[PDB]
Amino acid sequence: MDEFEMIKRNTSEIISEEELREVLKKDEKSAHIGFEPSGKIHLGHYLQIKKMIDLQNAGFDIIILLADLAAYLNQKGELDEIRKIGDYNKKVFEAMGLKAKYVYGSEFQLDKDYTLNVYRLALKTTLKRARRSMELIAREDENPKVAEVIYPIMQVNCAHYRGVDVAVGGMEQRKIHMLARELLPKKVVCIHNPVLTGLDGEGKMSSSKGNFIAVDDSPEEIRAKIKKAYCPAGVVEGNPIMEIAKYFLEYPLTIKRPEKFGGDLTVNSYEELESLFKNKELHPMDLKNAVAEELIKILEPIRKRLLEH
Amino acid sequence: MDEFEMIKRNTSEIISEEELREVLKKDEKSAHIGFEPSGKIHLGHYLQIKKMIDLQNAGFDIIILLADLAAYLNQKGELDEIRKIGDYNKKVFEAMGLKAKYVYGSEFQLDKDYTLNVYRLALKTTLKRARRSMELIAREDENPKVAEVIYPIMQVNCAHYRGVDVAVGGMEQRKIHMLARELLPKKVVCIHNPVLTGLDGEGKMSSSKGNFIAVDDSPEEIRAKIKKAYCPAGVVEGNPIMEIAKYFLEYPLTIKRPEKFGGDLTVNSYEELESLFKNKELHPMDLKNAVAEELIKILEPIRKRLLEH
Ligand SMILES: N[C@@H](Cc1ccc(O)c([N+](=O)[O-])c1)C(=O)O
Ligand SMILES: N[C@@H](Cc1ccc(O)c([N+](=O)[O-])c1)C(=O)O
Ligand SMILES: N[C@@H](Cc1ccc(O)c([N+](=O)[O-])c1)C(=O)O
Ligand SMILES: N[C@@H](Cc1ccc(O)c([N+](=O)[O-])c1)C(=O)O
Ligand code: NA
Ligand code: NA
Repeated sequence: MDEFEMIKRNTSEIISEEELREVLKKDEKSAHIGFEPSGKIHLGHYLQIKKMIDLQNAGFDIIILLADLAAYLNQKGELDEIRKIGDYNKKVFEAMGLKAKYVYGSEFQLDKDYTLNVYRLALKTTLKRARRSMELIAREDENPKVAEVIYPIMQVNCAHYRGVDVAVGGMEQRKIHMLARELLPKKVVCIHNPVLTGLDGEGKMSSSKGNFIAVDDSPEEIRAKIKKAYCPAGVVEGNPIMEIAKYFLEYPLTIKRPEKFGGDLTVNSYEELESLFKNKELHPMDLKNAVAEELIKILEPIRKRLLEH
Repeated sequence: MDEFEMIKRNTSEIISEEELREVLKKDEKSAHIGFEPSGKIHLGHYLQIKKMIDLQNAGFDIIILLADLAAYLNQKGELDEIRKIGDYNKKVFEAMGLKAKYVYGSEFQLDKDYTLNVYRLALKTTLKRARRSMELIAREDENPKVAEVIYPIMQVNCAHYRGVDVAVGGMEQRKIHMLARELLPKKVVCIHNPVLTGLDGEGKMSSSKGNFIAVDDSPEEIRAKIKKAYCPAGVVEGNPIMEIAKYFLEYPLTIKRPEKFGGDLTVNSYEELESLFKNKELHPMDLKNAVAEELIKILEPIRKRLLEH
């Protein structure tokens, strides 16, 4: 498995693979991702940091944008407070093993030249396109604000300004990224990670929807959250427990079961697990028990690093 | 006629008169108006500069904003070119006798603190409200751009930033001004001048609609434009020729007519003229002849100052 395939693994899309293959030849290459600071850092965050670690192992310099000004425009509070939560998020990412450079958006996003470019992009971006780009990002608002349409052109300008080769984010970012690839002279390679389903199966996992596992959740909390989670027998689509098994667990995987239910079961790949589960040969409760215990072990070093502060 | 009434004369509205009366007591008081730079300076501009001269005579320090960055956001071209047209407009205003300070918007509107405040106002302003505020300003665009909704919050921030006591503009600005009075801690007094009708009577006089008299138009050009203008007998509403008589001409006014049509006629006020014209006692052609010749004399010193450059 070469560098390209390592980077591609468990992504939803790469825009475009040919452009990524051209970047991979350079000696010096940079990848960045931005996060609105979040009170809790959850598995959706972790999936993305894992992808940044993969890029780092492929020779990329990693930059983590603590997107304080974007969060401000998206109604997350005052800059002062947002920045404090950003510093906490930095500590969590560091505890995940990421070695990276961290920058706050407002360190450069209020520069005269940055702003001037935002206004030039504003002349090229329709209101309809900007609003469409924000459908999966913008905070719920019955009376959408002008800030909502500044946000995307701010993010477009960010990759242009910083000179990054690769931008990474969840699929919720893909319309902003395709706007950037249309408007900017240098085309940035975009790597989009899948959006995890919330534990109740009803929407996407989100810090604001209370449907997440946080990386520093206690073992008991993780067991309770998974016990209650949506997980229909034979159903993989939209099944948060199967997503966790696909994106976080190490294989071959031994699923412990009582002898009266088949005894311990060893699966060599996620695809094998998927066949077992689809064939109703693996019961949700045993899948849940394995996913909970393996996820606890995966998160343990992160939780422990945060606990010793 | 005191300072308040001099300022009020020929305005459409003052928001509010009580606030203006409080400003008038101060020793130091400032009034400003902004103009997107315009290739031609027309009677609509002149009406407003006349109002700035009235404020100047009432003890106000006058600032003329050459609104280069606003014009840029409203699709009037590149900043470089817009700024050149701004310097020409300054020369025209000076030729009208205005003594004032001139500032380009971009001298301060790209400051970090200015921008930060724009983004704070963006959080408080709905997209619907911003678009409504721009209905009579925004350049025609079948696909409205994000720039269109940045523009008004930029203008709101301008009066707040510069610390002006009074903002002056045409009635087309009134929704932006009422947004500013809602969002800003210090309430700015707003003085709105009437919108002149275009010469063909079909819309408002505009530099982009080719329906204007420019202050530096030749006498022959002024005569031809007025000869062709909408001017129905007995109709005052929407009659550009009667508007010119109301807002630019000095009274008492002697209207020369052939003896076979009544001979020379002297009117002591615009209201007298209005009664004559409504009663079909003054024919459009004689009104036009008088308005053309008196307007030529009014504009003559401006045209001559510009010609001797
Ligand atoms: N849109 C990202 C945050 C973000 C990512 C990348 C960026 O460049 C910026 N930005 O520029 O402000 C912001 C999120 O949903 O969390
Ligand atoms: N359509 C989603 C977009 C969204 C998802 C998750 C979120 O955390 C936020 N948000 O609050 O910024 C917004 C919503 O209902 O809001
Ligand atoms: N809206 C004005 C121009 C303008 C007036 C006042 C202002 O403060 C600003 N501005 O801030 O950019 C711009 C026009 O239609 O010509
Ligand atoms: N509703 C008017 C608003 C407007 C009037 C005059 C103008 O010069 C401009 N303009 O081009 O900026 C715009 C229009 O049809 O455009
Ligand atoms: Na090398
Ligand atoms: Na005094």
